[PDB]
Amino acid sequence: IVGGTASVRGEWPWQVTLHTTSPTQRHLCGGSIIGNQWILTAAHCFYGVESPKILRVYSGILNQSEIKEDTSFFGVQEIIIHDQYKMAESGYDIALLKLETTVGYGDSQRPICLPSKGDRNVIYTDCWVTGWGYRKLRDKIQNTLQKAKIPLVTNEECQKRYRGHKITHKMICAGYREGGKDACKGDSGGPLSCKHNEVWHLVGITSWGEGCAQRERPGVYTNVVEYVDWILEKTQAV
Ligand SMILES: COC(=O)Nc1ccc(-c2ccnc([C@H](Cc3ccccc3)NC(=O)[C@H]3CC[C@H](CN)CC3)c2)cc1
Repeated sequence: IVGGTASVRGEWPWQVTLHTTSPTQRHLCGGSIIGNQWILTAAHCFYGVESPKILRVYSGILNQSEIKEDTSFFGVQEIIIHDQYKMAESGYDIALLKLETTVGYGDSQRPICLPSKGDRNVIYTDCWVTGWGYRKLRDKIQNTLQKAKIPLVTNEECQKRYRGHKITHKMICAGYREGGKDACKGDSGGPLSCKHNEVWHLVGITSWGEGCAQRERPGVYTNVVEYVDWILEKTQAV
């Protein structure tokens, strides 16, 4: 996160750090708890990931230094990538991780509500992007979870900023015209959380952008409302 500040412990209790064990253990992507055995994240996180066996989901983490070999984590039973996904820039950048065990909800770890289909018309004015990603183009993964408040931008405005790309209605953009605050490397897969009627909703999944916090280059996110039926298809399968 560029231009953000340290989060307080328990502030984003749906935020997870997805680690890979191959070749060595390191933070791979962000993710969000959406159900007791479900993590919603970005499909691009799994490029070259051959098996869910190398993955570890850590919930209730503020600092990456809390993670040692004796730290508990959730194993991943299954990686579900949207079957229309080709690359982040073309959309369908959404994946579900089915966990091997059940997340016990509490003050440090709980789910974020998905957006309502009826709420596709609501104007979100209090949106935050969170993650352990870089604070500048060439940096390193941060120890403390960062947060930044970012305004949502219309798709017409986002399309003007991305000449040569196709910004679809299954994408949502967020950023300041002058830049300064944005997601950066290592934040991908994490949430874009918006507060509406005292309830936080998972509005976006951090996906892609041209650089980090550049003027007239907003962060591009998977527009979660457009995938509610796909999430329910996968999580409520009989
Ligand atoms: C010690 O562990 C350690 O260093 N981990 C670690 C370090 C660096 C990265 C990283 C590097 C470069 N790109 C990314 C991802 C894409 C990806 C995801 C997973 C694997 C490979 C690529 N893309 C982004 O985050 C975007 C989001 C939207 C933004 C909008 N302005 C622009 C940047 C991550 C990940 C983990």
